[PDB]
Amino acid sequence: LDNGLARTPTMGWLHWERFMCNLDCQEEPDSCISEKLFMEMAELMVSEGWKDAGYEYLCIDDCWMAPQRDSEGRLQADPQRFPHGIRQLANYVHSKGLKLGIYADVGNKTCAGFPGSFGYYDIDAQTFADWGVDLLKFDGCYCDSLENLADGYKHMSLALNRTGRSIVYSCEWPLYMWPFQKPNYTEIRQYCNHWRNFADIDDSWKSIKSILDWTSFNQERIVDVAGPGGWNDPDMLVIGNFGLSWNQQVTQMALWAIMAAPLFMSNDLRHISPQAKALLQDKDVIAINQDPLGKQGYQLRQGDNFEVWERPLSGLAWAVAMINRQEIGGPRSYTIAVASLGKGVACNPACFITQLLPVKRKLGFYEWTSRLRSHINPTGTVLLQLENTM
Amino acid sequence: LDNGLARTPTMGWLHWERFMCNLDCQEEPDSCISEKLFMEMAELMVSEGWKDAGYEYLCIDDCWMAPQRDSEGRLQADPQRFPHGIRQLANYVHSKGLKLGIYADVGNKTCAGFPGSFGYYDIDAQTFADWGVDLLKFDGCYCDSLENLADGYKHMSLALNRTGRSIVYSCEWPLYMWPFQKPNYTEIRQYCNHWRNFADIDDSWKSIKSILDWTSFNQERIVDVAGPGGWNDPDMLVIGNFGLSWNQQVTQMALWAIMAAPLFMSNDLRHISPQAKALLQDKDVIAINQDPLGKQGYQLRQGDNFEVWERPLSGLAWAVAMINRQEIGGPRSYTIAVASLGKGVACNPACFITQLLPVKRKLGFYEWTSRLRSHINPTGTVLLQLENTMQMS
Ligand SMILES: *[C@@H]1O[C@H](CO)[C@@H](O[C@@H]2O[C@H](CO)[C@@H](O[C@@H]3O[C@H](CO)[C@@H](O)[C@H](O[C@H]4O[C@H](CO)[C@@H](O)[C@H](O)[C@@H]4O)[C@@H]3O)[C@H](O)[C@H]2NC(C)=O)[C@H](O)[C@H]1NC(C)=O
Ligand SMILES: *[C@@H]1O[C@H](CO)[C@@H](O[C@@H]2O[C@H](CO)[C@@H](O)[C@H](O)[C@H]2NC(C)=O)[C@H](O)[C@H]1NC(C)=O
Ligand SMILES: *[C@@H]1O[C@H](CO)[C@@H](O[C@@H]2O[C@H](CO)[C@@H](O)[C@H](O)[C@H]2NC(C)=O)[C@H](O)[C@H]1NC(C)=O
Ligand SMILES: *[C@@H]1O[C@H](CO)[C@@H](O)[C@H](O)[C@H]1NC(C)=O
Ligand SMILES: *[C@@H]1O[C@H](CO)[C@@H](O)[C@H](O)[C@H]1NC(C)=O
Ligand SMILES: *[C@@H]1O[C@H](CO)[C@@H](O)[C@H](O)[C@H]1NC(C)=O
Ligand SMILES: CN1C[C@@H](O)[C@@H](O)[C@H]1CO
Ligand SMILES: CN1C[C@@H](O)[C@@H](O)[C@H]1CO
Repeated sequence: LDNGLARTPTMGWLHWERFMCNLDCQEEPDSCISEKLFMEMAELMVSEGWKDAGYEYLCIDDCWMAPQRDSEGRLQADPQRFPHGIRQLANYVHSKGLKLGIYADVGNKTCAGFPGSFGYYDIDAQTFADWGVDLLKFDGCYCDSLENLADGYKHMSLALNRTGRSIVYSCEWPLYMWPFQKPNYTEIRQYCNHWRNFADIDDSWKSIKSILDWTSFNQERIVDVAGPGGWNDPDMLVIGNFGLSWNQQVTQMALWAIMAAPLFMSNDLRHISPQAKALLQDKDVIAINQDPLGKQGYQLRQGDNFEVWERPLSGLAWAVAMINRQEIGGPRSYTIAVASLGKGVACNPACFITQLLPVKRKLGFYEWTSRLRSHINPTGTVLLQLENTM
Repeated sequence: LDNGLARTPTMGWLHWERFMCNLDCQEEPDSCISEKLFMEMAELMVSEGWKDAGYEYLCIDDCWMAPQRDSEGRLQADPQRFPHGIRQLANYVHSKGLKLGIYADVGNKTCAGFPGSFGYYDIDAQTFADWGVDLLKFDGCYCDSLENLADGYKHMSLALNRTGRSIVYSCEWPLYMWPFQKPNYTEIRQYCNHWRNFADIDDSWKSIKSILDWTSFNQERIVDVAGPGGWNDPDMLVIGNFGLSWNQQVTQMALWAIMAAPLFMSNDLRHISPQAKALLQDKDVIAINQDPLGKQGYQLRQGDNFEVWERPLSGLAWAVAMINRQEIGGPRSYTIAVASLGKGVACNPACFITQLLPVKRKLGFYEWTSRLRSHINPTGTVLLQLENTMQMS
């Protein structure tokens, strides 16, 4: 989408995976989907260094709406859980130097059952723009036809453009198309800043594995379309929650960097370990994810329960990730000729290699004839940056 | 097995899950199956407080043998990887105050392909006894018939008895029967100190879940068989490795305590986080696992992606574990009437409840009519101890 936005993958925070559709503010005031929760997240995004690291978009997902539209047919936030309204919340978020994302649905209802936007694309777009919304995630539930799906996504894209406000447009179009026909990614990229390809992530290593396996299986179809203004979205970062071991969190961070993925944290910023915070705020890994060249990486090799992925970077640099998919035993040795990396260009005549994950370590100079040997933890990933000696 | 051993579930360390059958001591010296590895593991078991916590048996698994037997027809340790032999390794292990476990197979070969014990049961038992072995894990690979499997397990049990040396006998008999017929657990318990029921564990939450689900599915068949001298073995503790989140590690520790399981760590004691160490050395949870009553716990309730397990303890106490099996979202609230716990005995007339996991916190006095409210993390477990009491506050 050539709206001048998302020139690097969007970074921010999205409530869905961690907080879902919790409406019980009587019994659970501190985790229900409310204006107070988003105020607290915004405060911590500023105070705990998230904004400094690049996490900029504070995004509302499903279950913010009142059960019905107002008298004039516009969407409204729930009166009790969002007493001051979305425009006021956006004002507060902007006063912190942050941007506000919101959620809507192309069909007749949101996935959780709140008002859909079908029939209201222009009024809903203008409402969001009036509110000061900076991002829209557009879900695909309750849509009866592929025609309605495509027409709705394109229509909302154009309506957002017509409002004249810069609004990042996040689509689930491909995901809801795939069961029936193959998405045309050129068209999607024409209309969307990023797009969900695969099933919702949850707080599990199984989820990570299946997202990675789907991405690598379909990479011939999705890798080359990505670039500044339009990214593949493998869904939220779940680092800092409950289901991932340290090495699985490392794997998610490293490979979301390799895949030039939007980095939407979905966790509790009020209760997050120092270790998870340091991983999510890792300057070198984020810099890889945010590389201005914007070329999505890919799986280079697969075998012996090992995976090698790589991503071309600005200025003749490359990122290389090595995953150990064997879920038994200990750190396993993997070796590869450096001439086999970066299409044979990365280390010709030589490269300096710096390991970034799980720990940062200068590995030294590697000649074009050299072999890179590493030990990779079960379900963990080793992430490396290669700098050609020029 | 009435040999006076394993009156509580055996505690120790077993190399299999973390180190497997790594024979490449040239290119992978730090993880190959060698005598140096076991010497160092013993040193850290003493120095790092594992022995104090109760972990006593340093156990060799598969891939310690030379490719074939000696001239005298006995097993021998691998000349390259165990140059000083099992007798000297056992002497060293005993000098640290520990006991040595070893591995063998009922069939013609070990699962990794080394000499089996069929045809040599008495010589192998006497070999181990001469070496100073204190525990034997007896695998079931390369056995063609239930005839041979059963006869071999019974035979090796009696052969070990014949030596006059106290040797804990760990069997995989039930697990290897399943392809043919359901185990007779009274008979197995007659011959074994503990027995593997289910497929090998690996370093994954999927593995923990499948072991737990199998155990709770089959609990009417196996729970009552367990007791002092004979335990169900749900396989090794994998806390301290790579595949489990903190909450999943808590779940494994809590429920291995609930199940009166043998506690065989399989990790690298040289590279283990302080948090995993504190969990594995948790005095109160180990005390639950080691409760002298020796009655195995069970799944009390299941539903809405929640599980409630409980274990009766000596002196009218109970352990209660609450698992959140929903793998999305945040901590979920669960409430239960205390009268539904401990068969209605735990909190009659009252109980004092102490949470032990994920953190230790006294919750207070709960009267028989009261309700317990808790919040449980996704894939985590809340472990509680209920102490029956006649006091009210
Ligand atoms: C070879 O097999 C035989 C049996 O097939 C086995 O003999 C058994 O040994 C056990 C353990 O020593 C005996 O049980 C003990 O019996 C005495 C006398 O009746 C009791 O005082 C003992 O009580 C103590 O230990 C108990 C735990 O076992 C505690 O519950 C108790 O509080 C006491 O501390 C204990 O019950 C058993 O009587 C014999 N059985 C027979 C038939 O002789 C022998 O040990 C085996 N040998 C080897 C090397 O495995
Ligand atoms: C509406 O769409 C137009 C055209 O697709 C966008 O115009 C582009 O804006 C970028 C940066 O602002 C320029 O580099 C391109 O050259 C522009 N293209 C054209 C054809 O003018 C415009 O940004 C969109 N407006 C909104 C509010 O989304
Ligand atoms: C996928 O969609 C794109 C855009 O809708 C199609 O590309 C257009 O093709 C027409 C020819 O019919 C050209 O006039 C346009 O210039 C193209 N646009 C772009 C941006 O390339 C493309 O044909 C579609 N692919 C398939 C297989 O249907
Ligand atoms: C919404 O519902 C109406 C009537 O039930 C139907 O005609 C229309 O196609 C629906 N829209 C979508 C996007 O499913
Ligand atoms: C071991 O191999 C011999 C030789 O073929 C065979 O006769 C015997 O039955 C085997 N034993 C077992 C337990 O499989
Ligand atoms: C199981 O084996 C034991 C030992 O022979 C015997 O006492 C018991 O009756 C057997 N049970 C069945 C069901 O055969
Ligand atoms: C099912 N949708 C897609 C998922 O990403 C959330 O946005 C949820 C909201 O209902
Ligand atoms: C497959 N066996 C059973 C498992 O517990 C190990 O002992 C392994 C040795 O080869």
